[PDB]
Amino acid sequence: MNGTEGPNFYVPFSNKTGVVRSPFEAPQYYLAEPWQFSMLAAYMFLLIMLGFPINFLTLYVTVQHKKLRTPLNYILLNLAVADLFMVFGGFTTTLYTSLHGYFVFGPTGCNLEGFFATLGGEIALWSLVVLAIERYVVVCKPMSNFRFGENHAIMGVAFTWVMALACAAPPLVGWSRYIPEGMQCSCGIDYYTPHEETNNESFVIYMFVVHFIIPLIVIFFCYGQLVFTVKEAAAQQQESATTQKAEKEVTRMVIIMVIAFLICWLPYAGVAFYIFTHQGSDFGPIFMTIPAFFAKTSAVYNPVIYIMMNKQFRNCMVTTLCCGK
Amino acid sequence: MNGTEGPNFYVPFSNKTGVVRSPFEAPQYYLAEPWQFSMLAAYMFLLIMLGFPINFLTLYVTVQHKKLRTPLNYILLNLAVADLFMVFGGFTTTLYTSLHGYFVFGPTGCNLEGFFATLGGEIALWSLVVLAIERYVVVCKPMSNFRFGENHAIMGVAFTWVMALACAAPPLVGWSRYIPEGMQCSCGIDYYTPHEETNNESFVIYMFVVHFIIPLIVIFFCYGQLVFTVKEAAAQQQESATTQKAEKEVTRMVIIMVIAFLICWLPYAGVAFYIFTHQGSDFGPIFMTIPAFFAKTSAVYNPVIYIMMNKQFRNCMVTTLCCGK
Repeated sequence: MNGTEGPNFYVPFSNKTGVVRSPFEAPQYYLAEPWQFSMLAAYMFLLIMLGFPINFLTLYVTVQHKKLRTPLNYILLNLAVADLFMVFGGFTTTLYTSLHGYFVFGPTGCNLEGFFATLGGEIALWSLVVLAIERYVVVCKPMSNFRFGENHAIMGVAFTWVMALACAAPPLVGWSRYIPEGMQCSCGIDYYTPHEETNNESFVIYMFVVHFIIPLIVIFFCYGQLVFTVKEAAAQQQESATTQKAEKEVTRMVIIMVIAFLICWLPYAGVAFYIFTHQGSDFGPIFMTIPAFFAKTSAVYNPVIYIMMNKQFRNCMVTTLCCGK
Repeated sequence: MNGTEGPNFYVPFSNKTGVVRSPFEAPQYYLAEPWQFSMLAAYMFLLIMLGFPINFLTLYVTVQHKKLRTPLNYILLNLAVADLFMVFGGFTTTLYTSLHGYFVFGPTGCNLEGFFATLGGEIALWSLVVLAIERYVVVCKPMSNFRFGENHAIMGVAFTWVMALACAAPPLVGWSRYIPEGMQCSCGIDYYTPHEETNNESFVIYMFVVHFIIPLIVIFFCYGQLVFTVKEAAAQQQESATTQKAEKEVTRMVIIMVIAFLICWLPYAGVAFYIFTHQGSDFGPIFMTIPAFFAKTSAVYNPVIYIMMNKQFRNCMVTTLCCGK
């Protein structure tokens, strides 16, 4: 056959060889050599360290600074909160799996793995819509006295949260499940089999048609309505105003932001298409594993772009660095 | 017997078991389980990342800043140079060894490993003497118009360099050798055997009695002559002068610096004593391996203490961070 099947695992290699044994108990050096295995482990601790201290620093900075209550501060504060939950309940069990080659917890650890991965991805993707609509408002001006505060901004964060605890949880109860992908070292969603028992096919369609292309195209047509008035050909300040210069700053920032997110997240499910619709001829392990694990660096590069161009936020950073001036 | 012997390796485990085979070709999961092995690999990439970018940043900072030509800038610039050479020609082959369990290069890679380890340690240890004598001069005042510049400071860096290329090189030619220690994953100097063929015993004595205790006690008696006039019980500025306040700043900094170096480097050869003089009863693997690899974090925490208290150097850092102001 064109792979290998199990009740909680799918090795992407033919069991006609007669070597596939218990993967959640045994290591899996016979699917792939241990050199790229240890490479992936090191590449995970990479993001663990590069996340933790900058995250805690940005948390304490925005905790101390009662000067910036523009809602983007709130957005990248609660994104940082979700990323704290991610780095605690996320990469540590993946690194233990890459340490031993399997969840010693068994499917319990695999269920713990995806409990924050797709959740964090969902927050990081849908949160950029809430600011996109804001930028469109400040550019097109349907109102005159409108601005976002304690009764226009936190509602969008609650939107992202209530979809986060409605898009990440449903596989936990049996409408979907978790199955190891990649080198069978990362638990996600199946594309290898229909598996009508847990109702995955309708679940996979319900996930893709709701969460992937629709907010994507709302973002693209917000960008399809953000090339006329304010110009990407930047020369210097004072196009219209100084707060509008800050608008232009955040505009170019979010353009490069969503472009980086595109470059990251395109092949992640671009290969899942080929695995889902077209199964039966054959497929490759490097064909799928590499582009999916390209995208595990997503939230870690969200604070640094906020350091890149935001001027006075960087002033807050460099002031409260030594906690002096 | 009380261990296991070879022509280029010494497994710290009895070969009466009848399992010791080629270590430089085979992995060594049968000496110790692979969990702490992968732990050590991750703990190496830890220091690799935590070294590289801060090192390049400090290099370019001191390259741009023609404002601070006080010699401590030169000292921690050329220490950073030696650390660039270290992180290039050092931890990468150790991480490859921890990736595969052995030098694929064979003894060539093991010889490449120690070519910068003891060299970097020698520079980091002896360089702190050159500033210690300086602080003692500024505290005791034998002269009146004396200060360190382009003809008093670089001579000390040349001292450290000419001992660096006289203390690290001699094992390369046959007066000593390199042999894997720890989990047999780190090449250093033997304490398990006399091995009179390559003349190690006289070499080990010549190393310890010259490089370890003598500069150590010169440092301690410089500290034995640095508790009377300027006081560690600090209250605020203006004890004598503002440049003398900078002297007090660097004084407390170097006190904590050498104390941290003491805490790091004490057991590293404190266990080598027990292995060298007392061999024949038995010894433990955790007895030696843990305290030696505690000390592999030495140079990486040298820039951050320079960030800790140095005020205007930190001003140079935060100014040239964005390359503006």
